[PDB]
Amino acid sequence: QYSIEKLKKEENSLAKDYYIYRLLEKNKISKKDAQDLNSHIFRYIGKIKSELEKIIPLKPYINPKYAKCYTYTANTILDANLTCQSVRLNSLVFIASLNSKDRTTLAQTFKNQRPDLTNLLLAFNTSDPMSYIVQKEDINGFFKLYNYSKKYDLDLNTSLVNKLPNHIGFKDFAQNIIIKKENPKFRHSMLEINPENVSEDSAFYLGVNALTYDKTELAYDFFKKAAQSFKSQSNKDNAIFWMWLIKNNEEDLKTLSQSSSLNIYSLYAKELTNTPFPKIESLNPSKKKNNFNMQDPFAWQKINKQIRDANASQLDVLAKEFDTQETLPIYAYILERKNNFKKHYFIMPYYDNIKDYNKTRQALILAIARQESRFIPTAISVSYALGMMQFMPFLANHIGEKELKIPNFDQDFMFKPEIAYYFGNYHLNYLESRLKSPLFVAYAYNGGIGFTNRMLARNDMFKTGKFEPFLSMELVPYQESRIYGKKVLANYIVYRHLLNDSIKISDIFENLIQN
Ligand SMILES: CC(=O)N[C@H]1[C@H]([C@H](O)[C@H](O)CN)OC(C(=O)O)=C[C@@H]1O
Repeated sequence: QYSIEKLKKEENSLAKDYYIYRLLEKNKISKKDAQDLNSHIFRYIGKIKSELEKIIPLKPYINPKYAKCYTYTANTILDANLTCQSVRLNSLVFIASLNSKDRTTLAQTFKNQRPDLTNLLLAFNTSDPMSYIVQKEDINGFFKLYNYSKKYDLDLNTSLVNKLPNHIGFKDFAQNIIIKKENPKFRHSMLEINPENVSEDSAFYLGVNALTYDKTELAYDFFKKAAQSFKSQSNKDNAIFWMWLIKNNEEDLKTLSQSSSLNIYSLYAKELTNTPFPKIESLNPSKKKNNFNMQDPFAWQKINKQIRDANASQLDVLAKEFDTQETLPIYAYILERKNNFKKHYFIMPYYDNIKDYNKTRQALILAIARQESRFIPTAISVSYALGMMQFMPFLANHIGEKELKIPNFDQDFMFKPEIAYYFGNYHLNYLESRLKSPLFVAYAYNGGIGFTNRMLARNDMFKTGKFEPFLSMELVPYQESRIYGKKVLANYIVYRHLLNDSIKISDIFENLIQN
């Protein structure tokens, strides 16, 4: 327990934020303490923000240049000068709140200078503003209306849909309606997007979309364009896997099996082609200890800032300094950045705490820890998940106090490897018992067993099918969980291998198909 005066002498960081949040939820931050505190918050988003605002609410902020513009309402906007009228018409809710005659008057005012406003003003004089905006092919208006309400759904012709990808909002638009299975008329219309007009994630998601309609030839073209444009090798591998699954061109599978990225797609391709398992680095530092305190979360924030802001000369001196058994997690963290992510590091720190579990469970624990924290004992996420296993504080207190009844339990115990591993094994036992597959366990570990059960109970998710289970893995409705599951599954395959408990990744996929 650090007092608010001690914390103010620490660097702004997620760890300092976390401890400020702890004072706040304990009601130990007075109104006078809170005055200068917004400057002490590394990330003023989310629960620390709403908690601090129960003490000192911010009424801010309106730009003093446009202050007079917000003293008007729908009833008096025709009294406002021209600049205030245009300012207030940035909000589609404001536009919707006007009456028809005023929208018509304002539409005439702006048809010259701001035809975008005119189109929206007149769209809202109809029973379907989206249909009006689609007929004008007003791309900016289309996305403002989509952001205003997802409920609009409408068929879009070839000319219109091929103009949508040029807008910054298109990637999130397409991802959202495809992985949530919403706006079917939008989704069906995006079959007509020319692959030349999209790239990267947008092209990949349009390939997934094409597969849901069994347009395999259009899907192949989208995935090929994604493969040729993706920046990261991992994503490119994902896209090449789909090219192979659709057309079985064995040069695609060959490229996938030779990839430098270690992921489930390249692992699967290696297995399908009798290609040997990729080389895993071996890290056995001869030195045993140094000065660094692996239980000080402020020291980790400190050194993590340095490492992420180093050239090479600094990386090399850091690598040498943390080349000890004690700081093995930081050593492998540095080495991963030093080698520009081209080498594969799969350490097993604090191994005594798990060496007595069966090797399959050890692999799942290690796979989770690697993805969650890179084995940093004092890791703190932006929602204040804690320690190597990144336990959310609520779940950690339920287990620590109500289940395991640990004497004098504080949530900061999660920063201890033996607690993190013990709690992670305990929690994984709960999830494995309900879900079986390590993939599903991964989804529920990251996103809770709530949405996993909801997703598994749908009849279009991880059932049998031409492209299953791979298609379902692309349609997991939360992007974070979708990615997390693929990454943890790869880690799990690797660790089962290093533990001499190898498993064929093809067996993992067979078990995902519920019959
Ligand atoms: C073991 C555990 O705590 N799992 C939790 C997970 C985790 O904390 C996070 O993935 C760390 N990055 O977060 C959430 C969440 O919806 O916030 C749900 C899970 O119950």
